Amino acid sequence: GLKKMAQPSGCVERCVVRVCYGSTVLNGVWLGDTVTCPRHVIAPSTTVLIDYDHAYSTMRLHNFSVSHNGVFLGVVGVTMHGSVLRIKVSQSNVHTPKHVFKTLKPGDSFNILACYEGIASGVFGVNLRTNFTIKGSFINGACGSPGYNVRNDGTVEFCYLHQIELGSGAHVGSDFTGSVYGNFDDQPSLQVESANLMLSDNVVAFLYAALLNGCRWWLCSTRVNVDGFNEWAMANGYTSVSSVECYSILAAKTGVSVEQLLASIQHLHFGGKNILGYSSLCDEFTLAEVVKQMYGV
Amino acid sequence: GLKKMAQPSGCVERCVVRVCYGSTVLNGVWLGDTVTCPRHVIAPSTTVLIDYDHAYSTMRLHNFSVSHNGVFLGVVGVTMHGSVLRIKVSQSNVHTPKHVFKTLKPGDSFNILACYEGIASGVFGVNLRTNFTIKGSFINGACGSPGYNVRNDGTVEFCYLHQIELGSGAHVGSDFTGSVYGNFDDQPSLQVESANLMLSDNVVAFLYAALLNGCRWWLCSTRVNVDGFNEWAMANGYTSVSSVECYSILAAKTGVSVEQLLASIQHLHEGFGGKNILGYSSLCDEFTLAEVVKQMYGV
Repeated sequence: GLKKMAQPSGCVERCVVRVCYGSTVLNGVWLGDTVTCPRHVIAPSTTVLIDYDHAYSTMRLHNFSVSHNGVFLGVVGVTMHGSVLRIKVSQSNVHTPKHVFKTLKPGDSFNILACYEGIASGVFGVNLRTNFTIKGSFINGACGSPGYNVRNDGTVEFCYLHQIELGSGAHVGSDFTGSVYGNFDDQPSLQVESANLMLSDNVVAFLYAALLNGCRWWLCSTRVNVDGFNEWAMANGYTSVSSVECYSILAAKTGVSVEQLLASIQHLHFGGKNILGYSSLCDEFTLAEVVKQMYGV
Repeated sequence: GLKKMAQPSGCVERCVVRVCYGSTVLNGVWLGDTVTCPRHVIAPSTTVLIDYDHAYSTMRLHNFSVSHNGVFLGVVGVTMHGSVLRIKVSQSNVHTPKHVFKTLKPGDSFNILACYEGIASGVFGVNLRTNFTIKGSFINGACGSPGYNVRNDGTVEFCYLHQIELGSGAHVGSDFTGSVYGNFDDQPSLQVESANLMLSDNVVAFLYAALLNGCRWWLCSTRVNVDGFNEWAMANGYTSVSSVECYSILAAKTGVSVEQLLASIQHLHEGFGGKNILGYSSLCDEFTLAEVVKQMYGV
């Protein structure tokens, strides 16, 4: 059984705040005595290109309002780091979880807490694509919604702050240092993202899941080695496969080598059959997710 | 755009507890000074039929252990109600949210917080299907994982407690009164759920979402009224359509009538061959009208 799930959101909900500057309102993340939010909150209302350095230079602290559940935090100072602001406030969040900041790589799964006016409304799992966008669900006001993972030891990894929706509908965010994933511009524009590749690592994980449920009509008897597959992958819109040793767990139970699944990917690249609900190959689930969702390991 | 989401889980996480009886461990929900959990926790280890009335009469309170995040709670009394136990503990949960209990009906969406040994590990949205089962992701230890909805005023509706997995993989739970959805037995058996029907109300919502995303290659100009569609649905694995006026927000915007979508379902009932609608290769009944409206417009 494979279902996209999110990790529980309680520890992150207690960090979401409402950040307002003049009339513009979005979400921020309150950790210790710092609130991080997208710098879009200080943009002027215009249709011309936004000059954020000038906006930052004309900033007044008294124009900020930062609140958590209707209680207002005193703003002490603000600095700009790439596409985000770090707002120092005069009160520390007593519910700050143990945490680190982590920069995602394409193929990484994480969780989104979708927020509006500082209040969480939904939580869902997503995967960072090779073009550094995600397929979320966001409407107006979701800017600043955080992305996170929770480690085994309880440590929250803060990895994403929602920034913008592209004309394609794909979603763009930054990490907490202010670097925009994919280096997209954090303001309205005509930018078009490059085409996504199929995440071969995730396809392999998904095929192991089907094997563990007796679904094996698609299993190729022959093998391709990694160097052969990676040549085919370049010419057919797939990423290179990372390693074979990681799948040794799943290679045990099945007991199927990665090279047999690489061969199956070439053949399946269903007429009109089906794999675990899907009619084409799925790159939504990582190796870790499959292992955690099937064995709790 | 359409993404299956869960509502935030924080207020429910603070109610999840670990319930142990002898060697058996599962999850419970702690509200006020009461813990509700599946009565499976007091079942003897055996392979023959469980007589829960006998298990209850021989139950002793000192065999229970109940904890929240490792802090153990004292057990004061226990009563049995259908397939759940109500365990009175000697302190109240100071983080009990405002809440009610509500029994789901087929077609209702809700949220599952999947828990193991009293600790939440995942959260996801689900629909109660017409055969009174859900398609979750549970492994060993998920018994007692709660289902919930959060009303607009912040009230939590507690509606589901995970009970058992059928041999087909289908998942079965009870409400907090102990009534098992679909009246399945709450112990290992050979029972099989009835055939799933496509939730027609959800398919209509999904087709409105497609139209709002500019996907209309499939749209029929023919019209089928509600009575005719419900007769067709009987013969073709679909539920009746409940009403048409609830969709008027989307009908005005698109601007396509529900009766045109009913005709479209009949036209698309077998595959799309081999086109897609919002990425799907067959009709999707995963999303409710409320979800489409809330995800598209925030309403």
